[PDB]
Amino acid sequence: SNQAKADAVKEAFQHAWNGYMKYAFPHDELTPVSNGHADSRNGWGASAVDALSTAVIMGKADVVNAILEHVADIDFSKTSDTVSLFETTIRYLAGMLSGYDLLQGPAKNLVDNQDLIDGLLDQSRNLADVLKFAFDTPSGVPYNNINITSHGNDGATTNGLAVTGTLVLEWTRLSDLTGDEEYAKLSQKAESYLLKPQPSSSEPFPGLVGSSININDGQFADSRVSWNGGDDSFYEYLIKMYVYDPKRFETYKDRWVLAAESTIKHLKSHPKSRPDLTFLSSYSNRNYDLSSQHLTCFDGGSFLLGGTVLDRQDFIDFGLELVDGCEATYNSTLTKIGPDSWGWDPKKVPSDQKEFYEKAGFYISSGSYVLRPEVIESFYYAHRVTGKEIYRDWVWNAFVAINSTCRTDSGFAAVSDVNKANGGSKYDNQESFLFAEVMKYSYLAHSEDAAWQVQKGGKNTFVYNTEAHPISVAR
Ligand SMILES: *[C@@H]1O[C@H](CO)[C@@H](O[C@H]2O[C@H](CO)[C@@H](O[C@@H]3O[C@H](CO[C@H]4O[C@H](CO)[C@@H](O)[C@H](O)[C@@H]4O)[C@@H](O)[C@H](O[C@H]4O[C@H](CO)[C@@H](O)[C@H](O)[C@@H]4O)[C@@H]3O)[C@H](O)[C@H]2NC(C)=O)[C@H](O)[C@H]1NC(C)=O
Ligand SMILES: *[C@@H]1O[C@H](CO)[C@@H](O[C@H]2O[C@H](CO)[C@@H](O)[C@H](O)[C@H]2NC(C)=O)[C@H](O)[C@H]1NC(C)=O
Ligand SMILES: *[C@@H]1O[C@H](CO)[C@@H](O[C@H]2O[C@H](CO)[C@@H](O)[C@H](O)[C@H]2NC(C)=O)[C@H](O)[C@H]1NC(C)=O
Ligand SMILES: [Ca+2]
Repeated sequence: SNQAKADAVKEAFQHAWNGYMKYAFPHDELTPVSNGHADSRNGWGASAVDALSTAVIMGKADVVNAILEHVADIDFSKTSDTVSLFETTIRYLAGMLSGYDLLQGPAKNLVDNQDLIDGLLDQSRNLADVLKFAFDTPSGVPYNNINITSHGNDGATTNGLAVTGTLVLEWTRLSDLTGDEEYAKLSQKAESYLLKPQPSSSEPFPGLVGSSININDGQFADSRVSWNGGDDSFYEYLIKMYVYDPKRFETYKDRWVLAAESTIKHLKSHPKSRPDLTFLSSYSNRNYDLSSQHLTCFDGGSFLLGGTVLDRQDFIDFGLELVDGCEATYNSTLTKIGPDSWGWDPKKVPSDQKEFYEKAGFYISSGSYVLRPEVIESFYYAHRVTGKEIYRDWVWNAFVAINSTCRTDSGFAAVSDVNKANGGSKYDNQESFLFAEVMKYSYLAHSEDAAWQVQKGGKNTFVYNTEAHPISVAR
């Protein structure tokens, strides 16, 4: 049963890895339709690094070794493209760090070369060292788009909420492993402004804050509240930091609780045609935006994690409703894969989708699917927290649908319309998170228990970064 399913996920992973190694390694990614290569992540081989933690958990030594050898020859000081502090941190930094914690712990007997493993920490340090000037601003809030050769930047005046609040986990982990407090201090100082929002008008409801921060003074520049892309990650890390070290980050938890409760009381939303479904809305100045994104579906998992860690049945109950809502967007389409964005505002239902809306509870704004893992991510937590088999089945149903409609001879491709036969047309694109997240969460849902699995209560010894890279907790 599960064993056969777990092995099936490993085959899908091996499939994409073979195509990637065959046509793109060591470039950042494989172009699944033309069987070529692209470098959307500065060219240090993003798909290889992102795949590391997944390969280690799957016990594929050949894959791990090939990746470790490539990590040793990477020169993080050279790139012809501007670098995103956020993307580089959640994929590359967390990817090598995760590999290190896993191979140094639960997977200690998977590889021989101890030097290639230690190299993961060394290179993580070198990467942080080349990027840290980003934090050298008046407030401490970094510039996200930088030029590492000429320490210049975007010229931007503000930094986004998620790009600012989704760095603390991996930069603090680096400090804890190296003994050098500089990394923790830089990221945490940046995070401090998010924990004590100013002006007060930028925090419409307790715990819910604006979407952008002034780099000059660290004050919020707007009052738009949301869990969508650009905001999401901030809230996710609030509770995850508490799991990492409850003694050091109790304040992060308190802040997440406020956010969680205010979200339940104010952002909770039900479609007119389907009062039984629950999605989250966005809030600006007393006005509500009745639309969401696939990205936002990470929300169910957040409520479930905090729910089990804090023993709050109400957060668990609400997380399950969010999970049900996201599952609804998946099983209502022709391909059984959910849309990238949707709405449920009765006043804006497109004429050509009127009847779909009336029965499904929403209309599709963008029917593309770019191999995102957020829905499967939350299904995974729902299964770990409740132990109910139905959530594992939903993970499998989604995985089979992805395998059946996105698979190409070399890997998996993004799709243009999840509500058309065979997904419409395929995009010549395969993001790094296919390896890091879609394949890992799908496998974990059917694989055996182990330290790296999400646990209930206070038993977690690993915590997942936003790119699904398992980081060992402090102490
Ligand atoms: C396509 O997507 C659909 C939408 O997600 C999905 O529909 C169902 O999804 C869930 C399937 O398990 C289902 O959730 C369960 O609902 C149970 C019944 O709810 C009814 O009674 C309660 C009263 O308690 C009312 O509040 C509801 O409005 C409704 O009338 C509920 O009993 C159950 O709760 C138990 O289990 C959870 C853990 O699983 C525990 O935490 C809890 O304490 C209970 O022990 C759970 O909430 C959901 O209601 C339903 N959605 C809808 C709108 O139909 C389809 O299954 C899916 N289709 C396919 C083929 O995959
Ligand atoms: C990052 O800054 C460096 C400056 O050191 C840029 O380097 C280039 O600058 C000019 C761009 O047309 C040319 O003189 C060369 O291409 C190169 N010269 C230097 C100064 O090294 C680099 O372009 C910047 N990176 C990008 C692409 O934004
Ligand atoms: C995912 O898709 C692959 C390829 O379509 C499935 O594997 C196939 O492998 C061979 C053709 O590539 C054939 O043997 C079959 O078409 C199929 N494998 C089987 C079951 O015989 C793979 O099964 C799909 N994954 C799942 C579990 O649905
Ligand atoms: Ca994420």
